[PDB]
Amino acid sequence: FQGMTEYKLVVVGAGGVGKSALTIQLIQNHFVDEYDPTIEDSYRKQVVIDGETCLLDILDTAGHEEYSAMRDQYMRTGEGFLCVFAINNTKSFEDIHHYREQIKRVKDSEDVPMVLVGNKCDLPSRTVDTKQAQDLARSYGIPFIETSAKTRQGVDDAFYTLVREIRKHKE
Ligand SMILES: Nc1nc2c(ncn2[C@@H]2O[C@H](COP(=O)(O)OP(=O)(O)NP(=O)(O)O)[C@@H](O)[C@H]2O)c(=O)[nH]1
Ligand SMILES: [Mg+2]
Repeated sequence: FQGMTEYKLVVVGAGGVGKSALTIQLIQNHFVDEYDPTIEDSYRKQVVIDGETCLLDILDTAGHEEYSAMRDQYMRTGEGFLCVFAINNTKSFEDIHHYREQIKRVKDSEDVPMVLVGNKCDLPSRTVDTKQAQDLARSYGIPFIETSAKTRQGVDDAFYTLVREIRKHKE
């Protein structure tokens, strides 16, 4: 034993869905109201999950990005992925298929640890129903979690659930 177990997590999804707001809530317990588009940013946090001390390396990605050899190179470092859409943006939900295919391509595998995240659950303008998201997640064999980066609903659960999926795959 040389130190804690390390887990490399990557947050993906369409522009504006709340990838950065979810990550900053986890790290800083702060809600970011401004929309500052991301290119690529990295964060770290030590936490305890199921009685195991873990070091989380979190990579926050761009939601507006053409094909990039450089995008593939950082995505291939990930061990697990949060696939994020916004519950008031039907196009972001339809884009989940594209993110899943991109991940399978870069990892060259059919069985990659992933969690489906439906964010902005605090807003009144829901267009994607809970049952539709749950059916999509069941079709992939992965968990679904509803979140709000503003209220903090589900934020810790999303990241911890992804770590649990990585552990099941390793073992
Ligand atoms: N009401 C509410 N607003 C949110 C929520 N999560 C994010 N937002 C808002 O949505 C906007 C975009 O959030 P942001 O985290 O920057 O999205 P992103 O997915 O990182 N965008 P990009 O891909 O361009 O980096 C911000 O104005 C933010 O305050 C939420 O759960 N509820
Ligand atoms: Mg961002």
